[PDB]
Amino acid sequence: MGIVYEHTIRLNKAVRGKPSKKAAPIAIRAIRAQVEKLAKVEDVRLDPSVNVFVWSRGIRHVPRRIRLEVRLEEHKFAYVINKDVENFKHLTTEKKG
RNA sequence: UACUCCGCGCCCCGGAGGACUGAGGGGGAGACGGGUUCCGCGGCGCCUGCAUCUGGCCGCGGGUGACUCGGGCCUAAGCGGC
Ligand SMILES: [Mg+2]
Ligand SMILES: [Mg+2]
Ligand SMILES: [Mg+2]
Ligand SMILES: [Mg+2]
Ligand SMILES: [Mg+2]
Ligand SMILES: [Mg+2]
Ligand code: NA
Repeated sequence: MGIVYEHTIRLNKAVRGKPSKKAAPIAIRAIRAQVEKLAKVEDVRLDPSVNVFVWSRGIRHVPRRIRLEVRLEEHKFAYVINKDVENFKHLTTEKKG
């Protein structure tokens, strides 16, 4: 039926309080949990594009913000895609389909 | 110093990303010692102080070619015989 979400996650907020030597894997787990909360599902599959974006600065200094693209797919699962944006000014959740 | 995503599973394999050993090497080869640990196929009963679909583990088959490389010859420090 084509239900697609658009959302941004603050990655620097999700690694507050954790050692910097494990920033990127912690960010991956935070992305998965937040997506499960947003899509009301339990099976989240991340595209390697978001993985590349998350690791683009090494293991310590993750990018500050990321804009995601969630498309829902009695066996429902969410597929997440990275969307590249020029700026995050005045960007909020959009619900399409 | 260290893993992550997807196929597929933190540990096997593949692709993509991120790192490390840093030419007195966690590289490439020999002497001594070990003695089949080497290779292919199959497997997880034991072991692989977590797991295992992995393995120097278990089963079945294979594998080392010299006129020119080394030993066999010479003699050293020595040893033996007379
Ligand atoms: Mg270095
Ligand atoms: Mg050799
Ligand atoms: Mg072998
Ligand atoms: Mg054996
Ligand atoms: Mg010769
Ligand atoms: Mg000869
Ligand atoms: Na690689």
